[PDB]
Formats: sequence, structure tokens, C-alpha cells
Amino acid sequence: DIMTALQLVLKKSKAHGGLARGLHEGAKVIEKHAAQLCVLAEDCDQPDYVKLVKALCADHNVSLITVPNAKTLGEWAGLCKIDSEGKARKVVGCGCVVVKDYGEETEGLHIVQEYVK
RNA sequence: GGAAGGGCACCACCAGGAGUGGAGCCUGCGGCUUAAUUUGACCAACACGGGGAAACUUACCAGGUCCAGACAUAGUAAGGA
Ligand SMILES: [K+]
Ligand SMILES: [K+]
Ligand SMILES: [Mg+2]
Ligand SMILES: [Mg+2]
Ligand SMILES: [Mg+2]
Ligand SMILES: [Mg+2]
Ligand SMILES: [Mg+2]
Ligand SMILES: [Mg+2]
Ligand SMILES: [Mg+2]
Repeated sequence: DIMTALQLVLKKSKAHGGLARGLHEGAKVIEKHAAQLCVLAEDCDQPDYVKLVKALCADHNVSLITVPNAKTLGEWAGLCKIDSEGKARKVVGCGCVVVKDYGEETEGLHIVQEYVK
């Protein structure tokens, strides 16, 4: 249920628009201290990318979660075009995702907060 | 109709007034010139387009910006369009 909870929280944040995508924006948002959580994709070919993400998250004391596939993280971040037929096409991978505000409390928020802690 | 008859009009005349046409200047038109000298109009065009334009107006000419190219599909793309 942890993965489903994370997906639900990310989708609700996207609906509220309180989430950031990409490291170039992720570092800025995290340094603002407004980042309440960070999500990193495991499928990264740049060790410096993951090292910087982890170091910044640890330094700024921000909850960190990992995802196996970056394309799945991008899909959960809304970086796709939804077709009436079914799952959205034209997906683009998203290495990192950050959250500024959850908008409203949700069932998955509690599960995520319990897991990360 | 350089045919006849009847009638009528100061955008016709008669009887007259002011005149205009001549001079200087203002303003519109043609021509010429010009990078352009934007252009319509030739009784019923020509101080007309309410048109007396320094910029704007502006339509012309010599140059420099910008998209204020919705929407759909495809491509690129958060390792950033
Ligand atoms: K005279
Ligand atoms: K006139
Ligand atoms: Mg006369
Ligand atoms: Mg007379
Ligand atoms: Mg005279
Ligand atoms: Mg002229
Ligand atoms: Mg007449
Ligand atoms: Mg001009
Ligand atoms: Mg002018």
C-alpha cells in the first residue's frame, strides 16, 4: 500500500499543483525549506545526480523516498498526455520530484509519513 | 429632332448689384522633381473624402523590434520545450 499511498499523494499534490519536478528546480525548492518531501528515481545513470539529491535531502532534513523506475515517477508526476483509450502516452522520465504542499490530508499521506519515518 | 404648339426656372435670360477672370498671398487639383513626395474623385472631381498631416493619424519611403500564429496531430523535453 506504500506505493499506492505515494501515488495518491503525488496525484493529489499535482491536482493542487504544489509539487516540483527536476533537480534544477528541486534544489531551489528544497533550499527554500518549503519542501516537505522528496522522491528520487532509482534508474539514474549519473552517480553525481543521486549523490547530490541525497546529500541535499539529508542536509535540509527532508523526507526522502525512492522509486525503481524513473518513467513511472514521471507518469505519476503527470508528465504525459492522457488518452480516452487508457494509460497516458508520450511519457518522459522524471529523475526527481519534490513536494511543497499536500493541499489536503489524505489516506496515503499517513502511510507515507509512517513509512519514511 | 438646327420640327410645331402651350407652360416653366436668377443652378436660364432680360433690367441691374456684387463680382470672378488681371495683382500678392492662402488653400485643392494636374505636371515636374523625389527614396517617398501614399491615395479616392475629373453640371454630378478640384477649402471634397468633414482631408486645417511636426510625432500619432499614414495608407508612402530608409531602417530596427515584436506575435497580439487560436485549436488538432507528431517531434523535442524536468538528465529541462
Ligand atoms: K477680379
Ligand atoms: K468642394
Ligand atoms: Mg450659368
Ligand atoms: Mg444678365
Ligand atoms: Mg486672381
Ligand atoms: Mg502631390
Ligand atoms: Mg442638375
Ligand atoms: Mg511613423
Ligand atoms: Mg507621419
